[PDB]
Amino acid sequence: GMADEATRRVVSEIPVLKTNAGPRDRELWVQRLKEEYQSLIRYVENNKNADNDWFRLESNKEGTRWFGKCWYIHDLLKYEFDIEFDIPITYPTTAPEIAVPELDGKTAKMARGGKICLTDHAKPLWARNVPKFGLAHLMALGLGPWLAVEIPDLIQKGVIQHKE
Repeated sequence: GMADEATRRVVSEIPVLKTNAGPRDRELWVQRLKEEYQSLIRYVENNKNADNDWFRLESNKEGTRWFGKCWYIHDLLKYEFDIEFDIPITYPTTAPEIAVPELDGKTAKMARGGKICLTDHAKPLWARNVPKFGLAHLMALGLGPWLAVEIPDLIQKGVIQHKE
């Protein structure tokens, strides 16, 4: 009830994805990537209009490896972190693990390699929606909220610092 409204509020304007394909699925994967880029770019364009342009992502030729940056603003200071992840073979049933390698071991809510610990509520929400959610949804529902909890906590603990 409140959980559905919370999800719909956060992702309502992100194009939904269609194609149930992973990295090895040839022409279906090429179509999945079109959907992924279509969703990511609309998300960014929406983020710009809302003065919340908070990440850049790109893939390799095959779309098996993604990398870019996210930005978090705290008390008017902008923190930039490099991000990267591999697409699992069983994607998009299986959610990718976003790695922020520079924050590795600096918070408990994180596995080895700076793979962010994705909440017990977010994983089944992804599971129920398959294959409608893509990387745009993973950023909006996964990394977005994680940064809004961990970046402030890390700045306060003095373990993360500001660069020009």
